[PDB]
Amino acid sequence: NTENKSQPKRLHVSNIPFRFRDPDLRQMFGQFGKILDVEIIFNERGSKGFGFVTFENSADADRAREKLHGTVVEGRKIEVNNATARVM
RNA sequence: UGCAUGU
Repeated sequence: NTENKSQPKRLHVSNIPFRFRDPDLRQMFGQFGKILDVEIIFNERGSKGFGFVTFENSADADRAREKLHGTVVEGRKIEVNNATARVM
């Protein structure tokens, strides 16, 4: 064998507080700690209201999505959907 | 800024 059968890939992370960043998601998903990369969608005003993170393959990453999908932070529920990449 | 599948 020459390839990782379980490799992570990326994950849509919505309705987040507009004070969020890339390091904030990588640390907050970092409680579970399966992040390869992060990708906030950003505008000149703030976070644009969602990010992407590189995270999802195993059942523990599914469980982790299902936990942070409804996590109240700064008085706000995050909504962590699975992803397109990127055409639909 | 509450923009909704990508900086």
